[PDB]
Amino acid sequence: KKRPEDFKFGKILGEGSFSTVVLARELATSREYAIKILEKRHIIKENKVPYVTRERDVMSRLDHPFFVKLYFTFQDDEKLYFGLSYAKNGELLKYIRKIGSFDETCTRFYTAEIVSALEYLHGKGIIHRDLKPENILLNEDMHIQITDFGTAKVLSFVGTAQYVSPELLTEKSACKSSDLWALGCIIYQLVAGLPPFRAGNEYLIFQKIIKLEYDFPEKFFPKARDLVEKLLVLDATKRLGCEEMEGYGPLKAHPFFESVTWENLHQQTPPKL
Ligand SMILES: CCc1cc(-c2c[nH]c3ncc(-c4cn[nH]c4)cc23)nc(N)n1
Repeated sequence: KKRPEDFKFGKILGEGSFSTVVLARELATSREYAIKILEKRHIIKENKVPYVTRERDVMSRLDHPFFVKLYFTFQDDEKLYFGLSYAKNGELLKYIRKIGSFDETCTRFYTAEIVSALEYLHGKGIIHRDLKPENILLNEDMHIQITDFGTAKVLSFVGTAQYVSPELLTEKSACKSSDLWALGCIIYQLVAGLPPFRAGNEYLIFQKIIKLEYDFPEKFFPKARDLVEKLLVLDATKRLGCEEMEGYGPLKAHPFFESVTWENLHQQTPPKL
């Protein structure tokens, strides 16, 4: 079992309500991990014990390159430590903001791995419920690494405003289709630069979401547009990739992906941004 004195803590890699992720180097081996530190009392006072328990249960069952791994967990008298994979290139959102918008190849590659990752995840019966470009990170080799499993559900919660789905703003029920909506939202953002639904405040965004109030830029890849129109359907049972639509097969079979080779994506050279 690992201890805090076994590490050299560095910069903070992201904060949160109940957590802070710190860059930590392991002394004996010199490997760098991103440690999520959570204070036991703030968790108890705020009834988050089922949310932390779940995260650890969820992460301990992922074994795929497109997800961040949990290497160890240890604790002291006041804090919990979940040692996680360190993704050197950080959030995908940054690369979008720095290049403005991805070319068709870059959108095809990254959309494919995101699409590939959700097929493994949903294949296991786990739902992210908070998928966004701030959770999709990039490793040394520039492959995606999906994190933030605190709000994950194994088949009560509502994620980040801009990537929420109509069903959540109505029924109060998230299914795999909630992830496929976020996916639809993230595609738009890769081609266009900005999320599809944008407004002055959360209420105006929610009202713009439920009315499907969004319009594609005049220079949007047509195949990518048609795919976005297919994921961004108000009716959750009519969403490409969902089980009522016969799953990932047809999503994976969509024209936008004609040249993609799904089998060894993690072994492929990512394109230059
Ligand atoms: C939402 C904060 C958060 C972050 C992470 C995380 C795990 N490994 C990481 N490696 C690098 C970075 C990073 C971000 N910017 N620059 C580097 C973040 C992470 N994990 C959880 N669960 N949450």
